[PDB]
Amino acid sequence: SKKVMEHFMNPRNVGVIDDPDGYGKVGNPVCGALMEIFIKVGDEKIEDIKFRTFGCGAAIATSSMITEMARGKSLEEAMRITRNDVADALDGLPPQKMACSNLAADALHAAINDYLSK
Amino acid sequence: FMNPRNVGVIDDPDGYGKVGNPVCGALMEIFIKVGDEKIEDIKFRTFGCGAAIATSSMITEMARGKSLEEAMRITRNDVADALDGLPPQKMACSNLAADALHAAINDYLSKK
Ligand code: FES
Repeated sequence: SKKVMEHFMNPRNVGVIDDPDGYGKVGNPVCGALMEIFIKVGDEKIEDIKFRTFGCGAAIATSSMITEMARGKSLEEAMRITRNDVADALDGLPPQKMACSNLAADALHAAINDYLSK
Repeated sequence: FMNPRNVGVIDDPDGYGKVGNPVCGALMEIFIKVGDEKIEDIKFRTFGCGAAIATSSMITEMARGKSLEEAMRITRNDVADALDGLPPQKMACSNLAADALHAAINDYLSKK
């Protein structure tokens, strides 16, 4: 796919935030991967966001798209971003386990929840 | 040393093979250029795991410079000493390379 390949080749928001407002980490040995999302929160919105993957990189395209979508959104709006709406925003995705498909959205939700704990 | 060998893409390849890991979703693609009925150049591209990548690096290195006939005979078994006790989850990852190599050779053979 031109667009999915764009996100695999040139992923948006890869990295770490050193003092993050919220941090989520999820992984699953069936998917061969762990991933982390870091958020900074300003006002009531996602002011900055970064992700990184460890292991298999098959979740990179979805993670890049989800993080772009979450940037600038209210926490409440970002909590509503799902794999299914990221899937539509990539115009689908190749065959994979649903658990593997959900990693990025699950890490994003974890990071938001982490912030809320504070 | 640490960088896997033969990584990349070939534009307008003589043969192209792609196979997928249906679990994590990663793809393995192999590109071949053939001169004198030998594999003159070969590259792989994947976003998969270390087992996918390490195997692909070995299989593509083995295929380089070989006749198409010889390359078609390369199996995961030819690098089994480097893959001892690999966990069951990773077996499919290690089979991508040889499967994609065979696809690429067959792709070339279908165009003449
Ligand atoms: S290629 Fe994804 S876990 Fe091996």
